[PDB]
Amino acid sequence: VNSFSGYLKLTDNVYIKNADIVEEAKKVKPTVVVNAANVYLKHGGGVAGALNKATNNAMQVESDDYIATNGPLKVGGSCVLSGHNLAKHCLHVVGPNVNKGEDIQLLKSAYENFNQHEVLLAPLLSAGIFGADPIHSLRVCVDTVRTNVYLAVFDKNLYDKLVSSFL
Ligand SMILES: C[C@@H]1CCN(C(=O)c2ccc3c(c2)nc(CO)n3C)C[C@@H]1C(=O)O
Repeated sequence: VNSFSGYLKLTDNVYIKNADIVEEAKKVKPTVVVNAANVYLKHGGGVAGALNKATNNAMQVESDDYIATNGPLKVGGSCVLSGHNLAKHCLHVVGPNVNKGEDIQLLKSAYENFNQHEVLLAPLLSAGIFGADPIHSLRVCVDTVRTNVYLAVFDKNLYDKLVSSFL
């Protein structure tokens, strides 16, 4: 039993809700919140900009030190950093950005990072400003993640389309 509330159950391990992931995180304080990161951990917009703003830019400060030490992430890769005031940890995961010409096939590799954590709050990878079909993202998520994932879809209209179309 966990403290997530109001989710619709899609499969044995995947759940989905119309929610602002920032507000879900502040309420639940999950062990892991997933960020829709880029390889530079430049949290400018989308979910990343929103999460970082909620941390008063502490996420960006920590991220800049991470990059200075380690260099950029791989597309499809991830790193674990602090969750600041939102969660114990933030798993920064790089889904491919279709608006950069990045291979959509790497989306499965991106979701595989979720399997290293028993429970996560997460957005649909490569959706929103990353330019991929959020319906496809949900499909890859369900077919790749085996751990317990609580998916927040900010846009109510998209959420209804995701649920109604889910096979
Ligand atoms: C699936 C699709 C992809 C990208 N995406 C975002 O970039 C995103 C997420 C949360 C955000 C946000 C932008 N802007 C704010 C305002 O502070 N918040 C709380 C989520 C979006 C969705 O779930 O509808």
